Amino acid sequence: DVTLTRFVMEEGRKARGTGEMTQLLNSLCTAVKAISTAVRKAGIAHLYGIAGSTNVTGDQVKKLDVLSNDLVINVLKSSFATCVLVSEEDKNAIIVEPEKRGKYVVCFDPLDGSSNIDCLVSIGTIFGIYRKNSTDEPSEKDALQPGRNLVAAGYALYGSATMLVLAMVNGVNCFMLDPAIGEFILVDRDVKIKKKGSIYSINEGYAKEFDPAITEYIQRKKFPPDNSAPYGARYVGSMVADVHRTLVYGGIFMYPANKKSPKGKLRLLYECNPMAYVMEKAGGLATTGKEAVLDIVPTDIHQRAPIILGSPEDVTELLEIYQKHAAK
Amino acid sequence: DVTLTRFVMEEGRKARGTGEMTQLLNSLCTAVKAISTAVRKAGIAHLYGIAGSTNVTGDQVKKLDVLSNDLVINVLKSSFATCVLVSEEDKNAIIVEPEKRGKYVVCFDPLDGSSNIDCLVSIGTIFGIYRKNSTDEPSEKDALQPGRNLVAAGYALYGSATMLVLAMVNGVNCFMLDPAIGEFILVDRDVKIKKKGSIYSINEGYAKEFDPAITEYIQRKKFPPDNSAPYGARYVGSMVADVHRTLVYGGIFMYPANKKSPKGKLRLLYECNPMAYVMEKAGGLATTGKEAVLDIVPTDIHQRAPIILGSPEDVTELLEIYQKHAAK
Amino acid sequence: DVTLTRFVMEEGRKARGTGEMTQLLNSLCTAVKAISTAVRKAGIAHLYGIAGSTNVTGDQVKKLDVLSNDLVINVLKSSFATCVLVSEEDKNAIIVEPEKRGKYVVCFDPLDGSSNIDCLVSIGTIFGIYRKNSTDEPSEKDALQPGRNLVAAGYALYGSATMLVLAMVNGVNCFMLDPAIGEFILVDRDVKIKKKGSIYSINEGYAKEFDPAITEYIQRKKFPPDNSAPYGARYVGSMVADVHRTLVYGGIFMYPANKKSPKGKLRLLYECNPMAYVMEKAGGLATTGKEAVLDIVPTDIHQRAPIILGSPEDVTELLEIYQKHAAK
Amino acid sequence: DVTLTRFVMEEGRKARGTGEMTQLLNSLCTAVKAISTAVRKAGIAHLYGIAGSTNVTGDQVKKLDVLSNDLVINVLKSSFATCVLVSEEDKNAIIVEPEKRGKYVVCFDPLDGSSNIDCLVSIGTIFGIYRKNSTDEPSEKDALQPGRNLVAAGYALYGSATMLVLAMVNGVNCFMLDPAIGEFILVDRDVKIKKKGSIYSINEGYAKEFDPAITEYIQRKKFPPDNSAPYGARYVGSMVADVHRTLVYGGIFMYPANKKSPKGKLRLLYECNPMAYVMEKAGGLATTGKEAVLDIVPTDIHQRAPIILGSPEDVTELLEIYQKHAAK
Ligand SMILES: Nc1ncnc2c1ncn2[C@@H]1O[C@H](COP(=O)(O)O)[C@@H](O)[C@H]1O
Ligand SMILES: Nc1ncnc2c1ncn2[C@@H]1O[C@H](COP(=O)(O)O)[C@@H](O)[C@H]1O
Ligand SMILES: Nc1ncnc2c1ncn2[C@@H]1O[C@H](COP(=O)(O)O)[C@@H](O)[C@H]1O
Ligand SMILES: Nc1ncnc2c1ncn2[C@@H]1O[C@H](COP(=O)(O)O)[C@@H](O)[C@H]1O
Ligand SMILES: O=P(O)(O)OC[C@H]1O[C@](O)(CO)[C@@H](O)[C@@H]1O
Ligand SMILES: O=P(O)(O)OC[C@H]1O[C@](O)(CO)[C@@H](O)[C@@H]1O
Ligand SMILES: O=P(O)(O)OC[C@H]1O[C@](O)(CO)[C@@H](O)[C@@H]1O
Ligand SMILES: O=P(O)(O)OC[C@H]1O[C@](O)(CO)[C@@H](O)[C@@H]1O
Ligand SMILES: [Zn+2]
Ligand SMILES: [Zn+2]
Ligand SMILES: [Zn+2]
Ligand SMILES: [Zn+2]
Ligand SMILES: [Zn+2]
Ligand SMILES: [Zn+2]
Ligand SMILES: [Zn+2]
Ligand SMILES: [Zn+2]
Ligand SMILES: [Zn+2]
Ligand SMILES: [Zn+2]
Ligand SMILES: [Zn+2]
Ligand SMILES: [Zn+2]
Repeated sequence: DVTLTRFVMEEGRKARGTGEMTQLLNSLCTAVKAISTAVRKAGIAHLYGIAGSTNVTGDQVKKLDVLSNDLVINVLKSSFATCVLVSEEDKNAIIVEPEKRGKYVVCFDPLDGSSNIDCLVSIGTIFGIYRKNSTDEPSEKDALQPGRNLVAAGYALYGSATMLVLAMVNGVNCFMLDPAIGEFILVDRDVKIKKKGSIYSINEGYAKEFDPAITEYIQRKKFPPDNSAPYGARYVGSMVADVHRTLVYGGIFMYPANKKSPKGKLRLLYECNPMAYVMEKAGGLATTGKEAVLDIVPTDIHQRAPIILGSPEDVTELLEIYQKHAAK
Repeated sequence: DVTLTRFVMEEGRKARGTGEMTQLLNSLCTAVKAISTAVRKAGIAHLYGIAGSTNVTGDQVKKLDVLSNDLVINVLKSSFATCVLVSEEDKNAIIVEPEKRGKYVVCFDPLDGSSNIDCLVSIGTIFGIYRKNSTDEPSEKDALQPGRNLVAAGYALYGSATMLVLAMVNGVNCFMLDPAIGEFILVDRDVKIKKKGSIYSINEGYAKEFDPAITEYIQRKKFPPDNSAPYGARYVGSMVADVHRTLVYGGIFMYPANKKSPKGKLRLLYECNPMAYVMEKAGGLATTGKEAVLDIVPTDIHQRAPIILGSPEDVTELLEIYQKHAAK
Repeated sequence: DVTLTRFVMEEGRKARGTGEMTQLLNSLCTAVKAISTAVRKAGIAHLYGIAGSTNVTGDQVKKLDVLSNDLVINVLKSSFATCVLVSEEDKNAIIVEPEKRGKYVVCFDPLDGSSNIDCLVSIGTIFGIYRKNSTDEPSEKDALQPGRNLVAAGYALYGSATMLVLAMVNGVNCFMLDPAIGEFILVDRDVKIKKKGSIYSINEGYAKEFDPAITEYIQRKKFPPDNSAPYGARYVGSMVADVHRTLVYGGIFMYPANKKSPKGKLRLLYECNPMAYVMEKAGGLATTGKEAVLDIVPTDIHQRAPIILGSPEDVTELLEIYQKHAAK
Repeated sequence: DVTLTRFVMEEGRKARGTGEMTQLLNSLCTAVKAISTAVRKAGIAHLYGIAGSTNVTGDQVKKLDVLSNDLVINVLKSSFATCVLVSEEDKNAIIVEPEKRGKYVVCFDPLDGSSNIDCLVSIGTIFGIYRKNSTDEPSEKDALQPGRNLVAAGYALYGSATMLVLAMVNGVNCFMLDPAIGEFILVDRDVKIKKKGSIYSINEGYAKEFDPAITEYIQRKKFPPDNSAPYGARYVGSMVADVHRTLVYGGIFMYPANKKSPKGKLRLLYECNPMAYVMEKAGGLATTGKEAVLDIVPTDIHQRAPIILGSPEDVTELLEIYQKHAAK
């Protein structure tokens, strides 16, 4: 019975804000609804396929990537609440014109789960919001803040149903989109991740390339030393989907470094940080295996980072393995 | 520009049918649309959670399972085209009253992907249609036909978009649901699976319980003897989603036997057979590792069977491993 | 619980049809849903405004007129059930190519209520279906049959809700469109108009031009000789809306001849005949004031005719006035 | 490209408001969307019919009336921006609990056009917002302010498309609901009514009861003294629909007093005032024929008032007739 629109406004009136943060969130909600509608009928609109370009990270751009990116950018520019935007689909940070400038910096992944688009598997949108720290003219440097500085982070999941998960200092909340009235409804308040799960999520196709710690951990999940039942495996292939399941079911999600991705594949600014923030606000952990994801100070808007996140006891067990091998 | 309604009718007029098959298909389409709408807003309608009962196979029944099951059953009974119905949610076969009896037997899985319902991961509906073979009164025995006898089989996938995949003697076709007008639109005609893929799909959590063949194959996917790049791994956890990806991307999907499921987990009548039929009509293969899934003559409407399906070259490679170990 | 798709098919299986009539009806339903979706968001799609052309009758063509006309024509041509099409938006009858020819002739008004489009008042689509009578090549002459020869007639009403009213030899039935699942649901079966109503519908702006009979009748509705309460007046301005209200509430609808429209304004083939058929099948009457609308043999596909329709007692009272003045 | 959500917020940030007005408007938008969705499928949900009660004005309450009333009331109470609510469906004013109290007073007509519900003709929702004037505890007296004191007024029209018309000191704006994304989009900015129209809207069924002025005016519309073409007549029967057409097409709408309704039928607080405000902000006029509607100080929350509104030249002509007869 509580809509996201009311939630965000009521939360804004309590925080006594000028109103641009609230409007920033309202804009994202609108963009998310537009993206969801397009996604639920993409094939019919001939939105499946490549766009004909390659982004900095090296991924092949898809048509839905372009549409989603365009929607987010346009809605954020007219929110009059942003000054710098960093997108997975743009080589450089986008500087909003003075006229439409706000004090918020937004890092986003317009469409996450590229490889799953054509097979209709869950995909989504990820975002992280920062407050401008510098006093000088807005630049790409303003998006180079550690995740711990986020004011808000979350993601839209276009799965069997569309969910918008929003995390802020107060905690994590889940809102489901009701397609009939175009409103996100609060369905899970102050979400807390289970202390320990029974599912591990990772692409084992890179087994020959995993470091000794990941290798040992996976072996432990399949052949438990305490003779307990093995963990079940799940790997949707879309970070947003695997992470959301990790949040509501508990367990662990991993994307460590490998031969082709020496520093991990996932991007720090718009993939790792937003999810690390959601995880920590839900009582979970997010580490590269050597340091907290949210403490990393980025030097490249598109830098990558290995990431392990989920239930605290599971992530801690893996961390202990990394520590053990480091003292070896 | 071609709707499923037109497709099915035009296909029926060419086959010169009395019209009950066409109506049977029309009924399924309506049920699928109703299920999709409910699925896209399940959380809001409080449809997440257990129903309070356990089916024959031993699974814990969910609320969406009940809703979907009720929809399919009711729509099939009023289609005046069925005489015997076998559902994953019903202990025994359902015998349609004489008044509403038709000559078709339908085996279905109202909602596949139970464990993925609550985390919003893709789920779906699977069905297989047989023509009554006996001459005596319709009974559970009429659903105990080998998959090779299917007249039609397919599934609805409630993923980022809703897709209805239908297979018949003429081939496999994919129709996407356009939520705005409530019509499934043909988006992929006469689908053919790739001869060889680059993705393997299986729950490796059961590694300690896999037979030597599966174990050897997975090792080969991670450490290719020809030194080629390893296969990527994907396991959504919902048979319908993993199978659909296998169909459009190619590769292999596996659910072999393990300690808890000595004869595999997936059910022959409404999970394995429908997908095996779709796969073979698309030029793919479906085997237990020892025999063709579609050739198995069932003796229990709820019997399980191990299943390996997908691209012919991939499935064949695994089969060769099974043959090698059998002659060992 | 009964969908139009099931209704039409079940009705087709009982009539033992080749299937093209059923498919013809299925095609119209699809076109109606597409038109309804466009109508509910026309302003946003910039569909309000003129197209830049004038039809034979002299009306200024609108953009929605073009869209609706295009949808109906395209869906009817691919139904493989029509041979001649007459549209209010086309100067001449449309002859379907031999390849896609069927034996049905369809006269339709793609979008009725032109003057009400921009103010968001109810509009709709009207249609009448005939069976080809001639043996020679299909031509415009095949649409020149009296309304009494109709096999099916009806209209889609895009009002507060979208309704599809279908009339055939068996009677009149009303189906409401459920936007969520894109299915028309039977809500009013075997509709019968009240014997006498309490509402008269006519544009009194043409008062100076009305014939003595209409003038006397209206005076009687405002100043009842039996001292009963006067009839209420209602004139939406869209024939489909005024006629539908007349059907479900009873009463009378009138569009007599006037100075600018000596033979009435409404068109016989796709406005008057379809509604006259619906009215008579519902137990109502439809007259020009001098003869039954359905008995008129047209000589022009776009000829006009005065029309009075609705509850039998009300229409009869007006007819008696016409008879009285004719014997004067 | 401009959503109502953005419009209202951007308008609120410019007016430097605490945020409850913005939230009040956001709440109404949500209620309007919920009502629209229900309306577009009312028949299917069995929402047509009487509720079993009669309101103070004497109207027979319908089911949709109850649903709409419940939605508006509940959404307004949780907006934390209202203190007194006056509904056409409630005998007395509703006093919001201290906990959820705001400083705004809202008078509304949850569902206008009762007699048109069952025939699917356009219906809507009307509202007027006042700022609490008193300093003492909120009571019914706080809603007894003249229309000139309104801070905001408007209506939702559930016609061929759903439109939300909002009027405030800055002017009148029209937003169309896009059912796909559940957002109202600005389609008509700073609307201004034509100085003179060519349509008169009134129920002429009450002709025997009209005062001499109305009678003379109508005669003038049918038999123009300047020999110009007569005005066309339109009377949908739902105030919201007739008024909206008057706004966008120009012309005049009239509901004068008659035998059964000596002081007019329409209610001052939630029918006449909101529309009079919209009209005047659009450059139109609204009079009882003897005084400006917005200047009337109400003494009963459900009092009625005769109303004449629309294009200034048309309303003025009628006013001159009233003046002429008063000096007679
Ligand atoms: N809707 C909201 N929900 C939560 N926190 C908010 C909201 N609006 C403002 N805030 C907080 O107040 C600060 C200032 O808001 P603003 O003046 O809109 O930039 C933000 O950076 C947030 O920390
Ligand atoms: N719509 C259809 N699409 C494909 N095959 C059909 C269709 N309708 C009928 N058939 C074929 O014709 C047979 C007889 O149809 P029926 O008389 O409806 O039971 C079916 O068992 C199918 O093999
Ligand atoms: N779905 C249907 N509903 C009602 N009457 C039908 C239907 N299908 C066929 N008919 C009747 O049967 C005749 C022949 O149908 P067809 O062979 O499809 O042209 C039609 O002209 C109708 O009179
Ligand atoms: N969203 C808005 N649009 C227009 N005027 C507004 C808005 N919000 C506030 N106002 C104006 O500012 C006043 C105070 O707003 P509030 O503090 O929210 O009660 C209102 O009574 C309006 O006159
Ligand atoms: O195919 P891989 O290497 O497992 O990559 C999967 C990852 O790729 C991404 O699409 C990013 O490119 C993530 O959403 C997902 O976690
Ligand atoms: O958790 P597991 O053992 O991998 O089971 C997954 C399988 O379970 C099912 O939900 C059937 O119960 C399938 O849809 C899916 O393939
Ligand atoms: O404005 P008038 O002359 O009353 O015409 C109204 C008629 O015009 C039409 O739009 C046909 O042109 C009908 O739908 C409607 O009954
Ligand atoms: O049937 P009548 O007397 O013309 O009343 C119509 C009026 O009734 C109302 O429904 C109010 O009861 C208005 O919406 C409309 O203007
Ligand atoms: Zn990418
Ligand atoms: Zn991504
Ligand atoms: Zn991306
Ligand atoms: Zn199950
Ligand atoms: Zn299943
Ligand atoms: Zn199931
Ligand atoms: Zn026209
Ligand atoms: Zn027309
Ligand atoms: Zn027309
Ligand atoms: Zn009322
Ligand atoms: Zn009203
Ligand atoms: Zn009302």
